[PDB]
Amino acid sequence: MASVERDETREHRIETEIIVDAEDKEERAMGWYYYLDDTLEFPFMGKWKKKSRKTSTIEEKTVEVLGMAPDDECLKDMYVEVADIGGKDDDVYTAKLSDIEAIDVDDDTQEAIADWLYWLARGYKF
Repeated sequence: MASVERDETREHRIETEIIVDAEDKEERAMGWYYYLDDTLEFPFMGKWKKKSRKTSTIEEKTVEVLGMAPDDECLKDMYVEVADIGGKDDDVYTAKLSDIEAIDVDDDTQEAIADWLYWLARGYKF
């Protein structure tokens, strides 16, 4: 996985709150989805730091997130519906939460995002 063990707090939260109810990949995705859906104070502004060019280039884009994607999407990865403030401001796309950096959100929203970024660095468990 990755040695990103910043402190055991997040390992504990993952195992005993985020995915405690899970068993297999679909249920682990639902565990993450339900925790984030309950925690994130969407709609909020964020930067979509789109991973690009197959070189980990970051094509940043400034967006307003509207909410998490449907559970049918959230079975496959964590995703959010977003409106491109710098390209539409009147239409909506979908982005990976893994490629989003929220702006001026609450601590609990930032916490869920940070917690997910450790799981991203880990190379996942679903």
